[PDB]
Amino acid sequence: SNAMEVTVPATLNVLNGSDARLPCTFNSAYTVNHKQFSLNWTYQECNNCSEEMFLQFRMKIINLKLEFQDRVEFSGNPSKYDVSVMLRNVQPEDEGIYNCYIMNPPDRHRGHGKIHLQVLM
Repeated sequence: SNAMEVTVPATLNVLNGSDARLPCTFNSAYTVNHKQFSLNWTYQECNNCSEEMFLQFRMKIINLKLEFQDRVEFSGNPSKYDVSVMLRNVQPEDEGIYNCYIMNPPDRHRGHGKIHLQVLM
């Protein structure tokens, strides 16, 4: 009621070289209008580190192709309240914080999910 519920794993542990699905779903009393829905995914190397946007939904998916190489993919379905992303062939440098920011107009509250991705040997 006082915020948009966003469900993500607080910590996600993935083996080096495997594919990492970053799950993110949300709740809203309004359906998802692709002409107004907003999604931003950002990455940080560390807690205090600058955020780097790497994927957006604005009318459609925009993959910013950050020099992640071409390993980021969208893995969700906005109309089904799923905004997950996929990081293929995870590398040690992918360790860090992944933020999902969600707006579903006319729902007032913005959602925020935060995942700490850790890369195992």
